[PDB]
Amino acid sequence: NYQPTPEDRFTFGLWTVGWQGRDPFGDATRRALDPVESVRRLAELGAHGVTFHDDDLIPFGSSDSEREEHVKRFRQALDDTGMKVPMATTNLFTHPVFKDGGFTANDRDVRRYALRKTIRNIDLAVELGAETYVAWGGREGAESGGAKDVRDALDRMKEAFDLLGEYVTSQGYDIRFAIEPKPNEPRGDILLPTVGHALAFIERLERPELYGVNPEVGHEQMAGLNFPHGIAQALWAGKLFHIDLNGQNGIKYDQDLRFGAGDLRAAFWLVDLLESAGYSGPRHFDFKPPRTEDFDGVWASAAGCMRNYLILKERAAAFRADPEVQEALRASRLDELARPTAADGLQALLDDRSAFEEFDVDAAAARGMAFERLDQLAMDHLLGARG
Amino acid sequence: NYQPTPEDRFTFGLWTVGWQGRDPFGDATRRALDPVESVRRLAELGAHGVTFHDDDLIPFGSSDSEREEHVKRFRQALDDTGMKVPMATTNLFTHPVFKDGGFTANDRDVRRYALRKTIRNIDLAVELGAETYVAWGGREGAESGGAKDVRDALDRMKEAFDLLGEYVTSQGYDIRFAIEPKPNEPRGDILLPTVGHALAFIERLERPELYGVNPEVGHEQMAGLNFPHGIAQALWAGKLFHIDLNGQNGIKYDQDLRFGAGDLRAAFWLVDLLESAGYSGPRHFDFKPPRTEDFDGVWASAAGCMRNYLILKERAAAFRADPEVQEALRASRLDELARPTAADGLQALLDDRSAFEEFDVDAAAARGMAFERLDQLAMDHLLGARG
Amino acid sequence: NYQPTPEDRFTFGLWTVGWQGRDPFGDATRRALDPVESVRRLAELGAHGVTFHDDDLIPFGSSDSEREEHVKRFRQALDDTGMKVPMATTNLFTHPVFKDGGFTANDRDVRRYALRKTIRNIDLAVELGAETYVAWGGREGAESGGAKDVRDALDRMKEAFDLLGEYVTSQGYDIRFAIEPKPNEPRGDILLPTVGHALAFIERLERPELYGVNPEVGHEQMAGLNFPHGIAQALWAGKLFHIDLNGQNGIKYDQDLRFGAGDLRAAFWLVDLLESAGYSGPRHFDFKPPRTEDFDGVWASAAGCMRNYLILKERAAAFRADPEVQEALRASRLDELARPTAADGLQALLDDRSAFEEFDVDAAAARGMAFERLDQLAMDHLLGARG
Amino acid sequence: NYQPTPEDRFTFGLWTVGWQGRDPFGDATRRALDPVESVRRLAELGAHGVTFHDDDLIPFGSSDSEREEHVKRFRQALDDTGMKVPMATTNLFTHPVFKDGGFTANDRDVRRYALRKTIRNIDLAVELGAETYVAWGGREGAESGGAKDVRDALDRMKEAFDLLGEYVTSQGYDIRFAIEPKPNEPRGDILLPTVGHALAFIERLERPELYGVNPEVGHEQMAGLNFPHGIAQALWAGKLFHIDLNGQNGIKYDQDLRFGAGDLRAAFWLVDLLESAGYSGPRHFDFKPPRTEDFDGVWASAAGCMRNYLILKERAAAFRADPEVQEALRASRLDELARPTAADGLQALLDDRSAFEEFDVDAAAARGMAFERLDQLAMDHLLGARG
Ligand SMILES: [Ca+2]
Ligand SMILES: [Ca+2]
Ligand SMILES: [Ca+2]
Ligand SMILES: [Ca+2]
Ligand SMILES: [Mg+2]
Ligand SMILES: [Mg+2]
Ligand SMILES: [Mg+2]
Ligand SMILES: [Mg+2]
Repeated sequence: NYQPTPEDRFTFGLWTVGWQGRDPFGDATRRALDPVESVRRLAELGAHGVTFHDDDLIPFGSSDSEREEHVKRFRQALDDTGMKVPMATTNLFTHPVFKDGGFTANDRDVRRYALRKTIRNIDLAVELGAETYVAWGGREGAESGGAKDVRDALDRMKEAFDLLGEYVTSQGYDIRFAIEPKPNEPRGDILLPTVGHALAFIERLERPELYGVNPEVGHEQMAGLNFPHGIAQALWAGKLFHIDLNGQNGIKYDQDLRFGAGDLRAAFWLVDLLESAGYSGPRHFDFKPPRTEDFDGVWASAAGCMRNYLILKERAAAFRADPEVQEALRASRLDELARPTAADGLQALLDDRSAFEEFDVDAAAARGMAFERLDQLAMDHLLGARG
Repeated sequence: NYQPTPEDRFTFGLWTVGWQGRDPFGDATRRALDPVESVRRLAELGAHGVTFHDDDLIPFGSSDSEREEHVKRFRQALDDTGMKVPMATTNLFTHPVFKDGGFTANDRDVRRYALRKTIRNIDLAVELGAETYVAWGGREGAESGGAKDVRDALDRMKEAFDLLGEYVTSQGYDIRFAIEPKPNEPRGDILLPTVGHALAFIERLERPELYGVNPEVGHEQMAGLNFPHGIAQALWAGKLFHIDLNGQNGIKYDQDLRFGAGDLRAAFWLVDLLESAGYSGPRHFDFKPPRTEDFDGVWASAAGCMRNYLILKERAAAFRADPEVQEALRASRLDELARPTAADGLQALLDDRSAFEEFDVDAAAARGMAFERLDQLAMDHLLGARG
Repeated sequence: NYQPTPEDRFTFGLWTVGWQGRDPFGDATRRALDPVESVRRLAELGAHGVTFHDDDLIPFGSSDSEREEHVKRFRQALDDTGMKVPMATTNLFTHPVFKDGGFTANDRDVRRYALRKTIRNIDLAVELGAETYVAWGGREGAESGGAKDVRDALDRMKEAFDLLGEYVTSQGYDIRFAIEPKPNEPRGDILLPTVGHALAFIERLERPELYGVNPEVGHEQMAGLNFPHGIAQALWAGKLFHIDLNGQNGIKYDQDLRFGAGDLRAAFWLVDLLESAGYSGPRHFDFKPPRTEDFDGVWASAAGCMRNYLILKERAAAFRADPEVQEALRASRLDELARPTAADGLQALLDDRSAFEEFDVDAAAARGMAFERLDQLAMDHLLGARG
Repeated sequence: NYQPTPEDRFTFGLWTVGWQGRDPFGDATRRALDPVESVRRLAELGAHGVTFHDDDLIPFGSSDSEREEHVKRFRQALDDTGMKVPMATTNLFTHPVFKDGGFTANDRDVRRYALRKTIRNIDLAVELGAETYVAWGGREGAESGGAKDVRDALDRMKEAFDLLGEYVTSQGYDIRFAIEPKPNEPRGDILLPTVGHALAFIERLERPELYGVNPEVGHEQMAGLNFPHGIAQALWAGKLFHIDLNGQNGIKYDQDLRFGAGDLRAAFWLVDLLESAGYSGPRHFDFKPPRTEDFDGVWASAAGCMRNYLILKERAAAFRADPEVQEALRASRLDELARPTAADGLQALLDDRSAFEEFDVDAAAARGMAFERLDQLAMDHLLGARG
């Protein structure tokens, strides 16, 4: 049961299944993977495609002839399997040159290098068929208050994203950008730390229509926020261009557990919302198989990501379709929430004595919301315990 | 030393010094205060003014003749002392009718009542001279996933704020709105949970120029966020209309400690930023004297709010003016952060071999940022330990 | 399905279903309940019994004749229903006299009053048949560093618990004590903030055998801790005398959601551990029906507590009994974890070349733990998705 | 001013100043340091000594002749400078063999290897003059619930520590053990996650007198706990054998900032407590110079650790010595906190009508604690703002 197929649009970063297991306190526990092997093994599990940072596909420092050969071998693996590349991104965080940032480094020469490195990889992403170009500014931020003037850094961030938008327009590319928030780690505090901050920033760009968000489950949860609520605001804004799916157990280091692990009920409400809203983009997993695992465990963890999405999709659809749930939603006035407050207009509201002078506040206050019965029907559906 | 005067623009809510000490587990520890007594005692400490919820000034349910008398006595106290009223707000959270929200209650009749209650108090706020009208939607949100469709709630929130903007325009009022974020408490999750989310929402209103933020120190810190960074983004956007100052010790219930308490270094960097940016609005305290205190302790805690702001203002100004600090800022390339990345333009950047083909990445990576020396100069200034 | 009966040992505090809905920002949303009505309604849902604070059963300040009548009516309700009283406790936190603590108040006269108030209620608890007497020191702690010398406070805490142990021994009572940790709320920091701190403190009492812990799900989770791990340590120590079951969504104010809500996977692992260990005490719920609810919603939320325990008990038992899970546990070396490291003794270990000189560290490191496959079998069992 | 000397007992791990800057998302930013150079540079800053993991001093895998030469060169550097080695520890976390733990690995052969590796380094630690042997079980724990039976793991942990105590007794060594808690990172949850849990565990060892704690500032703060409160409980128990000093900004990844950074007021209250209690052990720093820094910045950050301790020591001593503070402490009844509750005994307390029957609860409740005035005197002392 719950078998994934390419039509489900599940995708994985090369760096996910390829993670060698180096952590803040430990050496690698697995050998490096050839990208060709990852494309083949993910296709065998029912994935739709893969994503990459520049430096995952082409080792940093490669000659032009070595670059050509790495791309040629990867394209053959895509052609052998039917796998797609819907998204790509730039590594602006591993190399020591990026220790104070890429686009917002205090050193101007590093900012210019970061833009040239990104532009080179936008060309490659378009050649491989990507629709979305992600930016995770993991080095943009500070450990101390004097190190980074945040207004100046936001000016540099806007300048960078405006130049990238000029570039893609000049080349006639159809690709769009997606900014990925994170609140902290590896910097003490990261700029644009949540979905809200990234959405607000985009409204100051010269061409806002070219930019949206790539929210990650565990990143919003590292600020103790409700991930489904933040996704709802992104959808409300028309800005959910891509998503990163994984798990996280509360406020700690970025765990990148397989999807479904961590906050299981939040995963349920997330899938319910994506499916109800008709989100059509990739279901992308940004996860780390724990370093306890061998290669067999890597593929088991990847398979589990897709399995858990499909279980949750079934249970959320059954919840929404149940006539007893539909009655409970009316008892809780979810239908009234979706009606305008005052389609009669401001003057009519001011002249309505039933809205103030003759409003029975005590009778309204006495009416229970019936939310606990609704939520226990949701629990029963998630757990397969309906009686 | 560090004596406040009205020119410092320190203001306090009636509900701050007037808090009777009821908490989630305990009864009141202090008698109610007459607003007239609070105006008098705050003026004697060097405050500039006071703010109010409707129901702090006029007991809920008052007749028109009782309302007139409560306002008359308050206006006499303002006239007796020279105290101002720069901000007012609505209580859309105490009465049981608001148990599922005001503007985003699932019950439509409660949404309409919430708007009429707000409009009545906007008229009073203008009569008393307020420049800013705050909205804290403390009941807007949920404990469970099915109870609140967040896209529908955001539609109702926008409708409410658009009607309020229509109202103030129709009356020719000069007053502006400020939305106050909070991530949780009293709801399990609150809508518009951070500065970023509120800034993004405002860009979808019909008249965005009429709306800004009222960020509170402790509320951003309840999400583990950097409060100075969020203030910098609000300033970058042109949206810092008002601020709430207090203290908070990390991720827990909303403590509302006196300003300076909680995260002392964050308080330093906050004052540094407000003063460097030339923020001109009220320095408003939203705090609770702990319920351990008697009335003498209430006034001691209020005095401490203002004293700590003035100490931090002195130390931040000395830091920025120190020639050794100015040299350290250049050593750390803060001057280069404020210069454009590519004022030469996109084509020049693409044709610059020094930005990619001939960029010496290893020499750039070897250059230390000197941030620890800069931060220890900042510590020495805060603590009065310069040698 | 999943119907509770008295034999399941589910119990509820009077103050749970009786919570009127006053929160840090809002007035009551429900009328007070007569304890007689709560005993009757809980019995009808399949509960085993009820628990009380002194002041829940007898209003504070009652005459001796009023006290007798309140106890008489309650005893009749217990006799009418077959309901038991396995635990009682003291309210040392609501009345303003306890604003700086009961047993660790800085005022000595308040410490002595707190002990007399507790002793009176121990006599009543024994008369009603309680086996456990809980202490939650919610007011013991501080908002500021100078207010409370913690070594002195721990001396006063030990003196109090030693006097209570002397009292119960002198009367020949069989009752035992259980200390309930909480990290914060209503104090900025509470003394004995976790299970570990309470276990360590007990080892310094004169009669340690008389004292154990009453851990609460949401309280350990307010420190971001793993509740099942802390329960395992309490069991290891022989000190799990009682437990409080509820839900919590991470690091925030104390939510007291119904059991099963909050961290669902942690609830699964908790039930697995209680059942595997043969815990025999009450399954007690310390929860708040949200203030959105009317009386029908109160009883629905109470019913849901018991239903979720029974669903999780079924799924955990099926996991442990599955032969495929038993094979996965051996593949992950859980059997080897339970074997002694060196039953051969220290000298044999020192003389064993296979433990150092001839140990093949690279072959051992290459062996995968197979934990992801084991955890996805656990997920499949929880969700009723086994194929 | 604030110049450290060896008599201040400041010590540093080799791995602190020697950290090359590899983080969860980035490569090294600094070359490796020779231990001889670190001993020399730290002595020049006024340090007292250094500490080491086995593998910091002797590269993993070294021949016996290479081991002898590494120790010989290090001993010469100690003799050249007068530097001491008061503490050492084992690296049971970097090598991939320890991916599921050392003492609590599910694989028995790894548990035995972990003990042999520790014993070899205890012999070396004694040869170099160490008084304390630290254990940080950073790999002991789990990412998932089925992977680790915590009762079985605690049995293996006790067996390991009991064997180490047998070993040191058999050799007639005077060295004692100190367990270092951490709540998470690199495991999803770590066993013995706080000071309380470690203190409780020690009471179950065969020879409890041989074991205490090594608490770290940032580790307790990763659980949102009050570090000074936890130190007070360790001191109350007689178990503060050693301490790790650093900074942390709330609930996130382990930052290991220089001491004084992070929560500055908590650092003040910590130093106040260590000095008031007469703690006599090393003032050890476990910190990371941020990877933004070059070698000059490494030594600046190390110097800042010691400077901040000495500033805070001065301010705390001035607070406690101020007659106005001494009067405020009496006004707040800190003197009464230190007096027994009932030195008259249980029967006298029961017969005292002033403790219950004739206790005026309303007069006691009306008495303010005066804690805000006391705390603003503490703020004024910290900031050098006394008027
Ligand atoms: Ca992540
Ligand atoms: Ca607040
Ligand atoms: Ca609770
Ligand atoms: Ca650390
Ligand atoms: Mg991601
Ligand atoms: Mg506020
Ligand atoms: Mg409880
Ligand atoms: Mg340490």
